Parts: sequence; C-alpha cells; structure tokens
Amino acid sequence: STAGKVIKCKAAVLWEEKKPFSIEEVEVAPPKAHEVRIKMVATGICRSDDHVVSGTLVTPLPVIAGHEAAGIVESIGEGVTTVRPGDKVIPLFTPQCGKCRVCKHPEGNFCLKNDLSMPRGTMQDGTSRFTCRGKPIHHFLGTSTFSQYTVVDEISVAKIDAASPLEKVCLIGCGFSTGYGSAVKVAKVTQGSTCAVFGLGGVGLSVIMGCKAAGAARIIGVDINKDKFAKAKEVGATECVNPQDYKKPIQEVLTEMSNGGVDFSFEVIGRLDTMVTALSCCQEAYGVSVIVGVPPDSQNLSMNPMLLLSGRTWKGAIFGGFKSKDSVPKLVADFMAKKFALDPLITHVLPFEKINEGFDLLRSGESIRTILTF
Amino acid sequence: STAGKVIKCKAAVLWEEKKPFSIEEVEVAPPKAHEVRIKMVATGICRSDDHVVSGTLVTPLPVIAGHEAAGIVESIGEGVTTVRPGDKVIPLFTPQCGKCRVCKHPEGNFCLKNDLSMPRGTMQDGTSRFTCRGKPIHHFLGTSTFSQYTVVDEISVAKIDAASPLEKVCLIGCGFSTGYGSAVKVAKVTQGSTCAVFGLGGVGLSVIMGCKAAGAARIIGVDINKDKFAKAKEVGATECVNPQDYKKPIQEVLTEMSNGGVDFSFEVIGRLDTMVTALSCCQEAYGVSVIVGVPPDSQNLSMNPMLLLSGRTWKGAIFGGFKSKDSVPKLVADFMAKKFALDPLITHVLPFEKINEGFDLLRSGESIRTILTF
Ligand SMILES: NC(=O)c1ccc[n+]([C@@H]2O[C@H](COP(=O)([O-])OP(=O)([O-])OC[C@H]3O[C@@H](n4cnc5c(N)[nH+]cnc54)[C@H](O)[C@@H]3O)[C@@H](O)[C@H]2O)c1
Ligand SMILES: NC(=O)c1ccc[n+]([C@@H]2O[C@H](COP(=O)([O-])OP(=O)([O-])OC[C@H]3O[C@@H](n4cnc5c(N)[nH+]cnc54)[C@H](O)[C@@H]3O)[C@@H](O)[C@H]2O)c1
Ligand SMILES: [Zn+2]
Ligand SMILES: [Zn+2]
Ligand SMILES: [Zn+2]
Ligand SMILES: [Zn+2]
Repeated sequence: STAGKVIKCKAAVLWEEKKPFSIEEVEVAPPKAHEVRIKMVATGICRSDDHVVSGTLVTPLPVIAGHEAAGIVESIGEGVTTVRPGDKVIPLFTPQCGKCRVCKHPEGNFCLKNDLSMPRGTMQDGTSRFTCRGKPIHHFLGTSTFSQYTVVDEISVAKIDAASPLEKVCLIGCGFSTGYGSAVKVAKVTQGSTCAVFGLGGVGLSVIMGCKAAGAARIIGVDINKDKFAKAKEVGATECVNPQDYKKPIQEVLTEMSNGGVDFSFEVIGRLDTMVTALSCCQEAYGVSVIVGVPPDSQNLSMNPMLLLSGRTWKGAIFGGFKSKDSVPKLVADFMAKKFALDPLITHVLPFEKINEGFDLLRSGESIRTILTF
Repeated sequence: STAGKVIKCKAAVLWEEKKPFSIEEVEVAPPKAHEVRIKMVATGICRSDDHVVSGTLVTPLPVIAGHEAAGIVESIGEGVTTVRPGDKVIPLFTPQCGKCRVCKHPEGNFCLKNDLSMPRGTMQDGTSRFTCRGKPIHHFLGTSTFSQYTVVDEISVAKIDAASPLEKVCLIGCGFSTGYGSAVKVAKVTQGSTCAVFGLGGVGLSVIMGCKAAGAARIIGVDINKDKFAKAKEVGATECVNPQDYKKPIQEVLTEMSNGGVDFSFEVIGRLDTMVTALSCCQEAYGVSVIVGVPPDSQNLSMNPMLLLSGRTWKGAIFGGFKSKDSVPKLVADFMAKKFALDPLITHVLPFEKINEGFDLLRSGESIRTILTF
C-alpha cells in the first residue's frame, strides 16, 4: 500500500552534538534503482551511535543514526535481485559490493563503498532519502536504523532466515559479529591460549564469546567498571582485573599474570592509551593485538616501534573481519542452530520512543545492549 | 697451541660513541662451560653496527661490535655438544636456547636470552671474555665479531657446512636472512602481489630477493639515493622511486601506483617517518607492513589508529623471524644448493684492518655490504 510513495514516519533525529535525539516525523522517499526500503523491527544501541552524539565519530549532522538492526522489506527499487518485499533483513553498515578489490580479496571486508572512512552521510548516489521539517537529513553508514523506515543501497542489506527473531538477531548487525569475528577471524585465537580483552561492553563480551569458542585456556577481562565482571565471567572470562586497583600500569600486571605476555589482546574501548597498553601486554615475540574500539576523531597515538620490532603483530578490523553480506545470513543460521547465544548481551528492552532513556542507560554504565522495538 | 689459554689478538674496539674503531691487541679468555671460542674468517658491516657508533642503538661501551660473521671453532668449553674444534660456524646474534616460551612457540624467534631488548654487553653469565689495556670490554649481542677471536655462548652459535665459503655465508648471520625472512616468513608475501620496499641497502635488497622468490608481480623499491636503484632492479625490483622527486608524500604516490595500496610494505631504513609511511601505503583493508629497520633509541612515532582499524596488519621482526640455530645451517645448505645468491649484496671486500674505511663506504652511500677478511 506504500510502494512508490513517500512514507511519513517517526525517526530519532540528531540535530546537534551532545543533545538528546528528537523523536519526530520524517519523510522517507521511495527507493530508487538498486535501493531497498525497510520497515524496522528492532535496533540496538551500540557505543558507536553514542560516538556520533559525542563527536567521537564525526559524520555530517543533522543525522539519523543507528546501524545495528533488523527489519522487514517494505519495497524494492528497480533492479534489486537479492531481497524481496516481506523478507527479513539486516542492514549492513559495512557494505559488500562484491566488485571492488577488497570484496574480491579473500581476507578483506572493508568494502570501498563504505561510508566510515570519510563519512558523507548519504546514499551511494550522494543524496538523501530523508526530509524533516522540510530539511534534508543525513544518513549514517548507509543504514540509518533509528527510524521506523529507512532506505539502504542493495549492497548494504542482507536477507536472513524468515523465522529469525528480529529482536535478538539485530545484534548480528554490529556488536556480536564484530566482537566474535575479531576473536575467531581477525586474531585467530588458538586453543589453549591466553587472551586479554579490554572493555567489557557488548562488543568486548562478544570477543570473550569468540575466545572461548576458539578454545582459549585463559581469558582475562579488563574494565574500570567492576560491575561488568560478573557477566564477563558468565560468557567465558576466567579472571577480571580493574586497572584502578593496581599501583602498576595494567600492561605490567597482565605481563606478570601471563608469565611474560598474553597470546592475544583486544582493545574494545576506543582510547589511544588502551590501544598502546593492549599492544604492550601481548608477548613481545609472538603476541597479537587487535584494535576494535573507535578512536576519537583525528587523534594520533604515540608508541615505541620496538614493541613491533621484537615480533608483535598489531591489527584492527571493522565488523570482525566478516564480509558482511556473505556472513550475516550464515551468522543468523548459526544462531538459530544455537551455535552461540545473544541473550547475555541484552540487558534492557525499550520501545523506540524511549531511545533517550536507552542512551542514558549506556552512558551510566548500567546496560550492555538495550534493544529498541518499533 | 691456544686451547685453555688466553689469546692475545687483534680486534676493533669502540671506546666511545662517534669515534673511529681502534684496531689493537685484546686478550680473549678461554671458553667456560657451554661456551665456544671462534677464530673469525669474515665479517660484514651491517648498518646496525654503525648504529652503535652513532648512538642510534644503545649498548654498553667500550665494546667489540660486529654481529654478521663466520669463522672456525678454535676450542669448546665443558659441556658443549653442538660444535667441535675445526667446525665452520656462524655466530647467532639472536640466540636459540630451545627452552624458553619463545623458542618453544611455532612462530617465535626472539629468544628470551637475547641481549638486544635490554643490552648488558656480556656473556650469558654476566661477565666478559675481553680485556684491552687492562680494561674489560663489552660484548655485543652475544657475538662480537670485529675481532680475530671471539667467545660466544653455545646457544649463540650454529655449525654450518664444512665446505661453506665463509666470505659469502657470513651474510646469513644478519642481513640476508633478515631481509629474506622478513618477506618470506614474516610478511608471507604471496604470488602475484605488489610489494614496496623502503631502503635499498643490504637488508632491503634481501627483502626484494625474498619478494621475488615468493612470486610477487610488482616490487617497488623506494630510496632517496638513486644510485641504489640499478642493483635493486637486478635482484628483482620492477620499478624504483625516490621520494625527493615528488611534490606529494610518497605514501600517496605508492597508493596511486598500486591502484589503492600495496599488498606488502617493508620499512628497511630505521626512521619513524618511513615506518608510518610504509604502513600507510599498504592497502587499508588487507595490507601488511613489516618494520625491519632499527629505530633511534627511545623515540616514539605518532600515527592514527584508523590506519589499523580499517584492516591493516603491522608487524616487525628480528632476524627475519628465523629461529636462528635451526635456520642458519639450512640457509647455508640452501645457498650451497644455489637456491639464492649472496654476491649481489657484496660490493667491497677489504682486510679487517680497513674496518674504518668500510664504515666510511657505508656512511657515504657507496657500499651495500663490505666484507672484512681476517
Ligand atoms: N570495529 C568495529 O567494527 C566496531 C564495532 C562495534 C563497536 N566498535 C567500538 O568498540 C567500542 C566498544 O563498543 P561497545 O562494547 O558498544 O561499548 P561500551 O558498552 O561502552 O563498552 C566499553 C567498555 O569499556 C570500559 N572502559 C572505559 N574506559 C576504560 C578504561 N580506561 N579501561 C578499561 N575499560 C574501560 C567501559 O567501562 C565499558 O564497559 C566502542 O569504541 C565502539 O565504537 C567498533
Ligand atoms: N630487524 C633486524 O633484525 C635487522 C637486521 C639487520 C638490519 N636491521 C636494520 O635495518 C636497517 C637497514 O640496514 P642496512 O640495509 O644494513 O642499511 P643501509 O645499507 O644503510 O641501507 C639503508 C638504506 O635506506 C636509505 N634511506 C635512508 N633514508 C631514507 C629515506 N628517508 N627514505 C628512503 N630511503 C632512505 C639509504 O639511502 C640506504 O640505501 C637499519 O636500520 C638496520 O639497523 C635490522
Ligand atoms: Zn566492495
Ligand atoms: Zn556498532
Ligand atoms: Zn629461547
Ligand atoms: Zn645486522
């Protein structure tokens, strides 16, 4: 009943940094060629969405944020072949165009069509599908999931199992897949190894899940909020440490605990200092450190390259290294077959209209993932 | 006969930084338990030896430097089982104790017994075998090859083929193995790939050798000294570029040349700026950059961690990642079987007594490797 028509719906518009979202009516244009309009069902609150608010992650404003979500296709533009109206789908904040050198590479996943490296806040064609108060509103990472309806490019959507529970599998659109893949795919954690995970939010917990799935013998969680430790242990941490409890720097503590450094470390916070600490705490000759956290915009870290010369490997990744469109449906299928759990990540559920309360919960330290329902 | 006796011999002593070596008589104690005394036959001049002179690499002075060498065992201490008097040997500046966690790890080579991380300038037992003018003289990296005789720990020497030409295979003690391994073992260069090699000295040429052996399609040499380009092409470079020729930063040039970044880059100079440039010029999603150059003491680089978050891998290594005592004899065997060439690295051969002239050749840009003969 809405195909080819502008849809008026509610969205959470961010007009200004460091302000609450405004829940108000937007106009959502119909999809153009190779675009898909999605009726959103559930969306998670990821710290990266908060980074938009805080100016940690710079993207043009005003904006409809949201990137961790699931919904049902309302209509498809001309030439769309990979989804149909009524399909369950997860928007892909990292696209998979299938054609660029990265998409063709066996390891690569950071498709050249992404809007993360140099955000413009548009569709692939450089325009916006959103109007609010008569004004154009930017997209975010090609997804913009904080809206009852969004429009995405076909390369930024994956069809998923028709029987999928969308209020759970929305987490596969960012935080679960990111953390889990960072462990299993990017670091390639080995059986019997010792891992250190810095930051015990939704993504860090998913890292722990992956380290445990990979057979790590020890998984040391690191967080300044000791309230995060119980859940970390539930999902596989063998020990947790709070840097504030120690006189010495935590890289020294972790090196001591691991009898000379850990096999694999993960920065899952977004601080320059913890990126360097996480590198330092891995064993100097054969350790591997993976950066997952998003750093403050345009800031450089300082480090001694002797940390690498001895033999350490330092890498980072977006979305756990997963080729997004290939991997998301498989991850959903695996979830359905109980190969991993998502409930440990979900601490709060709210209606979409309570988005600002959801962000308050994240900022206070109380939540892991709040799932918003439309 | 000399076994069990102090040897008085000629050595090149470095009394203080930024001075010529002093060629004079030293006393070399006999080997203690698990030590080996070696009559030197040939030693190369590696830029790392010059770093000791320039204060780029801090190690206790006064010192007998030299670490890239080959000789013949004169005598063995009690308990030595791996070499005998008369054997051809290469001192190992990275030891292989076989017992530490690094030695037991499949990918580690930076044995915990090394004297590089926190240099003490002694034998494993904390003492020196060298005196000169009544004063104790420090060792360098457990090798000290700028002497007619040295004493090394058993874990810092490998037996090699009795038919080996020592005036060539001394380069397997540092520069060749480092560069070749950095390509084939540390980076794991792939067939058909594009590589960039920063620095076209003995080590960088050996990196090129390895990239070509691994089947790279393109190997771009980068040096500010265009006189290095002809030999780089001889050993496999497909193109060479001098950053001084361009208005733009060379990472931008290399990214353009490689249609979006190289597969593998190598820093083989020892500058903070070129370490960051080399990282930046590899493809952002799947590129790998290896630091080989030795940085100036205690200096930190500055970099934006988004370079890693997109998917790059950054690593470094000592001695090409090779487990030293296992690998050196095999590399010599491979050389004797014509699997690689060493002559392209050798531009000058001088008597040991001309050590200062050999260093002047390096510093002036005129040599690759000078081999000093005893
Ligand atoms: N690379 C990617 O594709 C990707 C995907 C998803 C999230 N992210 C980023 O990953 C990070 C974590 O996201 P999240 O799990 O949603 O966030 P979160 O829920 O805010 O978790 C971060 C955790 O870090 C803890 N923390 C804060 N400061 C420190 C400190 N100094 N030492 C130790 N712990 C500390 C904090 O208490 C919290 O539990 C954020 O920077 C995100 O932007 C990256
Ligand atoms: N990691 C290891 O185990 C290991 C082993 C051996 C050598 N090294 C280091 O590797 C480096 C190279 O050693 P080497 O080959 O004997 O030295 P080298 O022969 O002096 O070669 C260095 C090359 O770098 C070139 N160069 C200098 N500045 C620049 C610049 N800004 N941009 C581009 N090219 C430049 C220079 O012209 C020369 O051809 C040194 O720092 C050594 O200390 C490390
Ligand atoms: Zn692509
Ligand atoms: Zn996210
Ligand atoms: Zn060892
Ligand atoms: Zn060397």
